[PDB]
Amino acid sequence: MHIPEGYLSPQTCAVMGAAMVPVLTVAAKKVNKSFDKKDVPAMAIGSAFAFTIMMFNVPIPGGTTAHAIGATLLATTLGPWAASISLTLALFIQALLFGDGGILALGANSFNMAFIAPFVGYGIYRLMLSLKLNKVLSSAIGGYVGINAAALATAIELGLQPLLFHTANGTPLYFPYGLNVAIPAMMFAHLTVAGIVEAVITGLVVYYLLEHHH
Ligand code: NI
Repeated sequence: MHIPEGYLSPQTCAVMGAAMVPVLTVAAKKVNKSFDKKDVPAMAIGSAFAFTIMMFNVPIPGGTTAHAIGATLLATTLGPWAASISLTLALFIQALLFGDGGILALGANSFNMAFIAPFVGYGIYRLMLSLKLNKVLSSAIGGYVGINAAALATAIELGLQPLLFHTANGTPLYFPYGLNVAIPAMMFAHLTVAGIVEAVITGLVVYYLLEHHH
């Protein structure tokens, strides 16, 4: 779902960046209060894992790309605040060193994949636990819903571009396809393929973590 440079207007990039700053600020404060130094390697490993998983992606006509993220996996293991930091680090490295996701689009991409995905997934996870579903199942379902919520946010940010930013002749200045195109394209991919991969990876890793070794 990473939005490349030039897909969102500078105004949209600025708004999303402004939304993500308070999120990361709170995250830093929360982590500083609850984490000690010996928990840092877990955040780093989580960040490297998400980074790696996202590198396996396919193009979506009418959208951007589809791939798993590991957002709910990180939220359930590290907590959602630490997850937002680990996930943002991964996106930062992708944008700056690999050209994957635009640099000015970092606010938008982190808002989607490092805030919406882990927090929605975590919330759904907690909901499923309260219904007495086991942690493996609860995390997988949370993973599915979280990544789809992030895909929906991505599609909405994209689809608003031709509506909000066009020439006097009606030509889109940035992403050229509206909500009618972006939503079905991004959601079809994430509801059927990317979401299932996300759910399976999440449940698999949670299962083995809980089993402690095997
Ligand atoms: Ni992406």
